[PDB]
Amino acid sequence: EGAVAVCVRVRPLNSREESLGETAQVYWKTDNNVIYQVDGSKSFNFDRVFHGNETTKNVYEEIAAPIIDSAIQGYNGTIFAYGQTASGKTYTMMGSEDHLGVIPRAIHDIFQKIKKFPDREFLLRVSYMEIYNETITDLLCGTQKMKPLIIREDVNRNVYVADLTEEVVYTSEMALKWITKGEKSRHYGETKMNQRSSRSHTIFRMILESREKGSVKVSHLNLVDLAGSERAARLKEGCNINRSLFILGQVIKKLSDGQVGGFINYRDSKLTRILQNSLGGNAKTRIICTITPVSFDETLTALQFASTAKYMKNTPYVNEVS
Ligand SMILES: Nc1ncnc2c1ncn2[C@@H]1O[C@H](COP(=O)(O)OP(=O)(O)O)[C@@H](O)[C@H]1O
Ligand SMILES: O=S(=O)(O)CCN1CCN(CCS(=O)(=O)O)CC1
Ligand SMILES: [Mg+2]
Repeated sequence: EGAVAVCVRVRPLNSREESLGETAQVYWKTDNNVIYQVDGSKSFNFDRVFHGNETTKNVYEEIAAPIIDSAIQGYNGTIFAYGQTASGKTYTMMGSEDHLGVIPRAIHDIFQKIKKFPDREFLLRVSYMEIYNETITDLLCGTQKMKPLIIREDVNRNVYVADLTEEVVYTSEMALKWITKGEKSRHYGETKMNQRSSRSHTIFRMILESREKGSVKVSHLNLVDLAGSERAARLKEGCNINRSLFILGQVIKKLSDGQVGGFINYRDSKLTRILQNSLGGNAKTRIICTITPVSFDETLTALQFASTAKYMKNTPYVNEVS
């Protein structure tokens, strides 16, 4: 099966002598596929832990590529980047020209792999949205900022954002051109109140469709870069909670504990309503939890959340429509 898999990626150290003069502290270490704390008794087991030396390419090839292949076969696939601000989420998901992230790699990979299937026909379209302060803005637009999450897909009642721009692309060059714009149009935002980046979620989605030479395979591939988890989580004001991150973890815990039907509060947040099907539904989900050794509380929180997600159960299948 392996419908749900979790891994951890550790941000490399720019040192071992540095900041707090002659040193800050390293609270975590990873050996084989376990991550334990320096001087403490907490340890965590994951079926894969990438160390500071391993490259985004390797993370992509081991984790993401199988999801892409599955997407091409008609399976819904979702991938999240979760972790503290500055732990490597965007580096892993978007990256640079020197070190392409998972999103651009997936695009290049998809266009190269559909060619290995001449008998069938391919239809691809992309979307790019941002979720901030409960409000959903379209990143390939002209100005209706806030859209609603409707349900009218009476074919299992699938969720969707009230007609958000969906652009048809034939080349990876065009796909990436939309990303670039979306990235840019992220700052005609910024000074509504900034570093809004570390406080918002972004979802890049690609809908794939295919047929031979009567039934059409249809799959949704969501690629998620979440908000900083330092604001994820009994308490008074001693931090600053992000509603979505909190509801995300709350929904994950319940699923891992055995709850279903309606004991799962997907509706208490936009994030969890939108990505509802990815949390215990009809998709292959993977979570990449980025961590930084020099952090203790934040790393601990993310590890607990990553650990809990290992036990989530999804039931994926091919989606062919008559
Ligand atoms: N695995 C890595 N290898 C080299 N540099 C990294 C790695 N992960 C993160 N960085 C660098 O660390 C800094 C933190 O980046 P970032 O991805 O923006 O954090 P986050 O998106 O989670 O808030 C960036 O300058 C980034 O290029
Ligand atoms: O700031 S964050 O966007 O991260 C999360 C806050 N936001 C509050 C409003 N709800 C949805 C209500 S409903 O639309 O389902 O009625 C989603 C989450
Ligand atoms: Mg970021």
